[PDB]
Amino acid sequence: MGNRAFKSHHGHFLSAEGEAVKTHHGHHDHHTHFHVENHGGKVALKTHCGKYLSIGDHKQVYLSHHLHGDHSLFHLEHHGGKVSIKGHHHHYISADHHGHVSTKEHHDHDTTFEEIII
Repeated sequence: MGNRAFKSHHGHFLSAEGEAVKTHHGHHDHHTHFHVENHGGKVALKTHCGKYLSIGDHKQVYLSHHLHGDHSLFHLEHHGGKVSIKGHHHHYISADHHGHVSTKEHHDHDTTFEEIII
């Protein structure tokens, strides 16, 4: 159930910017948001009817199209007071503070965000 951004510590949340994706805090102008809607037995991310989260490997990230499966759409779920996002190869999607965004197999805080709305 979501319509905004994923926070990886009070330092910033995954969000949008012009024709690119980044992470930041609310301050200058409206922070362009993300829309999370359902797909099959999991959930997908979209915000322009033409872009879906996507990820390459090792530590590279990008955006693809609508799709049924996993990797492009995702399986994301709450976690006590936080949340976690997950694609194929049983990886979760990561944010290592200022280390930037990537993916990890583990599960704790390094790749678990909180959920901020509108």
